Amino acid sequence: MREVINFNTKWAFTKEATEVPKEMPEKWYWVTLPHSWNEIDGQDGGNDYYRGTCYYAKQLKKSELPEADCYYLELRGANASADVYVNGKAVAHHDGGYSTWRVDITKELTEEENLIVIAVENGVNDRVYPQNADFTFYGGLYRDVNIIAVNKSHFDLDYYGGPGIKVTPEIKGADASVEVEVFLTNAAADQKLVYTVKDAEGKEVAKTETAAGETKAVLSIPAVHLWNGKKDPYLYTAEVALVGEEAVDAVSTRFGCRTFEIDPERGFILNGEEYPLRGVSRHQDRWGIGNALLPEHHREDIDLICELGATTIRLAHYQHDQYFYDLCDERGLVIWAEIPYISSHMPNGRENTISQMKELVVQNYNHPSIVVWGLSNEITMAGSSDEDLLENHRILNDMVHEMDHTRLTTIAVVSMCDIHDPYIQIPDVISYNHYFGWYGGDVSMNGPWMDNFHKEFPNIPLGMSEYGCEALNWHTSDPKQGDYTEEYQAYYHEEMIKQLFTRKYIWATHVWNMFDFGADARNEGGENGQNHKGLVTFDRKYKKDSFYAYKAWLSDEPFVHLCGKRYVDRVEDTTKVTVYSNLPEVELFVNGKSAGKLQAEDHFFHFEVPNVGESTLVAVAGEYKDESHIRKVDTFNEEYSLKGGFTVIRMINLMGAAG
Amino acid sequence: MREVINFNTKWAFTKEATEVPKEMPEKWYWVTLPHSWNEIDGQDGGNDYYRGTCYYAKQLKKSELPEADCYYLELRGANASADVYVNGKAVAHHDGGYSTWRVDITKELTEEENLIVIAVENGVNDRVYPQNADFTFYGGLYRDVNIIAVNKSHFDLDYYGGPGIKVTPEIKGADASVEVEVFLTNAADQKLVYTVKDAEGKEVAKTETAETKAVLSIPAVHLWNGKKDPYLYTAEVALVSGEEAVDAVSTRFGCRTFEIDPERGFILNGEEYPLRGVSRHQDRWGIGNALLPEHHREDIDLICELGATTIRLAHYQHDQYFYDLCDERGLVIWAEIPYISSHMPNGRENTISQMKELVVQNYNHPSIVVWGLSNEITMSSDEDLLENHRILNDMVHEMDHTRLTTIAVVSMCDIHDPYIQIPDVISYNHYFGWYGGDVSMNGPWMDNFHKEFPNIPLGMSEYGCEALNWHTSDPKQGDYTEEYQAYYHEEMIKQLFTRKYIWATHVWNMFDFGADARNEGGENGQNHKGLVTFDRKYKKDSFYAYKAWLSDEPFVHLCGKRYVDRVEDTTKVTVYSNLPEVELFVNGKSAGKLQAEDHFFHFEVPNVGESTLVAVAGEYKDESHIRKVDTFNEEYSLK
Ligand SMILES: O=C(O)[C@H]1O[C@@H](N2CCN(C3=Nc4ccccc4Sc4ccccc43)CC2)[C@H](O)[C@@H](O)[C@@H]1O
Ligand SMILES: Cc1cc2nc3c(=O)[nH]c(=O)nc-3n(C[C@H](O)[C@H](O)[C@H](O)COP(=O)(O)O)c2cc1C
Ligand SMILES: Cc1cc2nc3c(=O)[nH]c(=O)nc-3n(C[C@H](O)[C@H](O)[C@H](O)COP(=O)(O)O)c2cc1C
Ligand SMILES: O=C(O)[C@H]1O[C@@H](O)[C@H](O)[C@@H](O)[C@@H]1O
Repeated sequence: MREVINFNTKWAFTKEATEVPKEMPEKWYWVTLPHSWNEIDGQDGGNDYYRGTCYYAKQLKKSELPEADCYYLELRGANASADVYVNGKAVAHHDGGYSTWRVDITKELTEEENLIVIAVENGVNDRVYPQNADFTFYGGLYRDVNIIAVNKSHFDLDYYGGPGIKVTPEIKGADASVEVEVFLTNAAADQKLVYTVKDAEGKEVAKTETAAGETKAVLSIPAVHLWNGKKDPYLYTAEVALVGEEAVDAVSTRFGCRTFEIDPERGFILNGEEYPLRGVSRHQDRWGIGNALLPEHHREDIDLICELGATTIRLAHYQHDQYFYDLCDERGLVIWAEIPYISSHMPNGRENTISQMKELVVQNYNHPSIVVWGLSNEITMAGSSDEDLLENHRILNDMVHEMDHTRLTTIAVVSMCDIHDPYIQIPDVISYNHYFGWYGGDVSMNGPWMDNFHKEFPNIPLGMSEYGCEALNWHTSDPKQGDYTEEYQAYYHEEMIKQLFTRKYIWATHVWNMFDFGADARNEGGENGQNHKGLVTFDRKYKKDSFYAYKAWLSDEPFVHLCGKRYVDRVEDTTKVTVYSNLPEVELFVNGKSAGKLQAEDHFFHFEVPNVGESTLVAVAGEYKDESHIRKVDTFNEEYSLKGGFTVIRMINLMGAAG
Repeated sequence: MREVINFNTKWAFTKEATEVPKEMPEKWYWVTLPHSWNEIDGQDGGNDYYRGTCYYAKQLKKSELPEADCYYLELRGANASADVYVNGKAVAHHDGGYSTWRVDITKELTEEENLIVIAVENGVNDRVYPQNADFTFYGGLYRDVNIIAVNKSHFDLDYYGGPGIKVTPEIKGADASVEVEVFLTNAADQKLVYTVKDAEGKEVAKTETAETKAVLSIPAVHLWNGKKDPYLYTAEVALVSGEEAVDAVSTRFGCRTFEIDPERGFILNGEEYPLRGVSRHQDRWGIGNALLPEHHREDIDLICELGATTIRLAHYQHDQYFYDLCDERGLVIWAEIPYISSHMPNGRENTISQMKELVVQNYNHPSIVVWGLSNEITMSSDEDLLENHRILNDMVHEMDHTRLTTIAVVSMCDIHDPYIQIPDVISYNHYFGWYGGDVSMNGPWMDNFHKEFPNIPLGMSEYGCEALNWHTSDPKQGDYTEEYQAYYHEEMIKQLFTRKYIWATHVWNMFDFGADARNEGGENGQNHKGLVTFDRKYKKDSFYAYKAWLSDEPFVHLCGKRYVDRVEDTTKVTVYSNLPEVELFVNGKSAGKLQAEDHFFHFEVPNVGESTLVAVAGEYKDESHIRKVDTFNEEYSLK
């Protein structure tokens, strides 16, 4: 007899208030959640996006409410910190705007029209992470806000926004012994607890029944369909109801049965067999709506990834939407979750890291797609690992292991960090963020580098948590580093794939980023307030040529992509044309005539054709084909040009990305 | 070298200010135009949507500006009254938020950091229409705001938001003598090079004066013949100084003739062309009236699919883009002003301004043929109301001789009212079949009027029925069910579409719209009389009743797909289709064939268990599901 009520519409908002209003405002701005006040100023550049305290005000009419014993206000996203006032009385406080938190307000609903006021703030302080990072801290209620109506004896809702249900299976041969642990609040020894494990087809495959004191119960599943990533993302269902002789409450959750390990030589191991983890990472925002994403947005993001064919996603730099974690469990994607413990180590940040990390594990413990909790991201950029930074990581690592005996801890190390740093020895596995080819250096430096680490620390699994190159609608026939051309980004990734995908000991690679994201301090390229290191544009409307270099290596969709379709005007008399394909052979036709056939085991077909007038190029591979257009010109079209040993200007735009 | 610059991004907004800010606000709410502050409170009901004065703030960087001689700030839609400040100084005011207006601000860009403040107001007063109507008065800058850079010597930018170019084609049998009038400002020893092109851009005429008139002839006229052929010539004129040009206005136009016969109905280019269509408001669910081009495209696409020949763009001037879309798709359009419901004696001044704006700005659209003056203004007549309407009629007739004037009468209005005799044609708003009476009443009523006033072309400007997610087997006026809305519209077509003397019909409404004062049907703040839902996501069954009569697109639709649980042992199945014969299959077995001239195929079927129905009209099919139950599923009823 549990009920969740949406509470997203009719929310008065303002950034001008300097106090909680005693009466419901009348001349405030009307917003419906998800919402953020940085959806515009947090994507245009300048590092100017307003950061302060803003207020949401809405009225919870006691009448338009189902009759229950306890009423909880559920918030799933309040970046960064929030206070919840009811009838002008402070009722709750939370820090870190990426985790679910709730509050009991039954005793505070005295009047008929109770005024709920929520003050949100995304300002600066030494207490709450993130404070120094390369992504806009969109402020506001950018996720759902609910009201939960349950009985006085309900599954705990007051523990770090947890689900009140813990499911940890154990695979013994071809069977599984699933331990389901539920948590209660104000229970009675009388009422029973009925555990139920249902099939993916809603078929009851087992069941138990204990007492209010027996919050643990080991069910058994014979002939378990194991969760096997994309091969077979099977999912079971666990339901536990608190029964007098009728259900007074009931939590539920899906889970998956699988075993994994991260061999330092064989890479990722999924359910016994080798399962190379090669994928991307994504930020939780979209152009125009900040992070006020809708379920469709989560669905479109993960759909482009499944098309590209990634086997893993790095959901940095914080906790992501529950619906997206559920989508990964559905599609069988192996997932990396972490916390905003990024960049500089704030000694006063301890209290927050434990809380957020606690929230990340309690809330996402049942997702079979998660396998690693990240403790930090480039946390040594400020200085080096003094005692505090080291003790801070030890606490989180020990804490994570204490609550989860099924997953491994990891960290993402900044490029400059020496491999002998003390804190690289705390987590179970580690990964590096290397931009050889886009920051100082050459793309060829990545392969040897990863090798050098593997030599000094062969039993510490090494991975690539980050690597990428910027690319906009600039083009050139002479690709270089710093021209921001789509062409160069294709090369950079071409060689990156050849080096990383052929090294089995790199447990996971994660392109940075799948999509361009918002970072209001970035003044790079022609478009400011944006990081253009993605394979797909911020509006998710254009797939860059690099998108298809990865599809050729990870996708079963037979295809043929002619690169550089936006580079029509070309001055050279013999121009280079690149075709991507997961097919053995490709033939390119310039103006109907055949320019020759090409084989490329690396899937990177590099042709050369004559640049004569307006030509219509066509690339065939079996029954699959693609077409592009070129045109000979006298001089280079300036519409294509955007005009560590970086140039002065480039380095300034990069230095500005701090503040 | 005229340059138009978009200026809709980064706009500081607030509803709390009571004075023009001296500096750029730092804590206001960011918005990008199109925008309106009544996007939520104006579609939720309770008539509570905030109406007052709100402020927009945005800086104009002098450096970041293609610089010539003059800079005009152009507003394409500020509902309703607005004031424009530049650096704290007042520069222009406007009343009526549905027409374009501009203001030269060149002399006011003294600093490099020019602060623009536009105060928009949608309050209550006795001077500006609309004030009483069944649609929300969305406030704010819900249309584009541009910066026009022109030479000192430019085409008129200061005459009621007009284009400075007037195209009046005259058809001399099989040739055309298209008059082209241009209007200048701070001009001069300067020439005018007129040019007329066709659809492919091939010059069909040219001349050169020094002399703002010019009659150009295009032989072998390709007439704008509605949907059959909406041909469109484009006219260009450039102000020449020696060998270069300093400004150039253009406009697409169409050559055509038409007549509204009190007997033969509407006549286009010589032969009858029955105008049977709908009307559309300029709002969508969730965004108020801050419409994007895509939203205009999607609106016209949905009506084209329906196959209507005319739309009543009520109750005000619409966006220039939607008018342009009508010109391309060959639709005949009825435009009008927000002179609706109640006659404000002090509102006459606004009706003249708004009416002047509607004609000057939309004179070149070949899609428009009638200019509306009022809508249900008699909710009896008085000399003031009569003198106001006479004033507009004469003004409209003196400004544009090529079109006819009209009005929309409330159904209660006595036919012998003196006001019905002022305009050229008239139309009545009749809701026989929703607001009382029987739907069968419309036929006789239209007959009666045409008997007394046979010389006055009579049409139906409005008619409709409300329908939501409610369903029944016993459709009755007042259930708000999709079934009765289909029954109503079925009988209305049989009555209206068969009477040629009705010069035009306008289904009310094509889409659901925002009417914050409404509180009925189960979804408040809306009128659900549309054929398509407010979000334009669901075409109601009644949508397909019209598609059967107006669209040549072969199709077959099964009515009642969302009324699955039924109690009867024998159920009625309705199928619309513009095809001659339709066979209905219940769980594979054929229940018979049916032919229907009126495109309304009414079958009878046994309701036994979970039955799957299939409608076949040759190669086109439609699918539906039903199942027999014991009691009426009360989730269908507006209990
Ligand atoms: O750079 C990215 O685009 C992404 O990759 C990672 N960065 C994080 C920050 N740092 C940056 N590098 C360099 C490189 C060379 C010289 C100086 C710097 S200083 C700097 C200043 C502002 C912004 C970024 C940097 C390392 C790589 C982050 O993990 C991820 O958050 C970010 O989005
Ligand atoms: C995945 C997981 C979920 C848990 N959920 C709850 C819960 O919802 N309610 C609860 O009272 N305890 C829950 N616990 C138990 C706590 O981890 C622990 O027993 C204790 O409540 C925490 O103490 P502390 O956080 O104050 O140090 C959960 C434990 C785990 C591992
Ligand atoms: C459709 C149309 C557009 C017109 N546009 C202009 C114009 O842009 N500039 C102008 O000076 N006159 C224009 N005129 C002419 C005026 O209507 C008319 O000749 C006279 O200037 C009216 O002056 P008034 O504003 O004092 O009534 C236009 C006329 C019509 C019919
Ligand atoms: O009454 C109705 O439903 C409609 O009919 C007309 O009288 C009104 O002009 C229109 O605004 C209403 O929406």
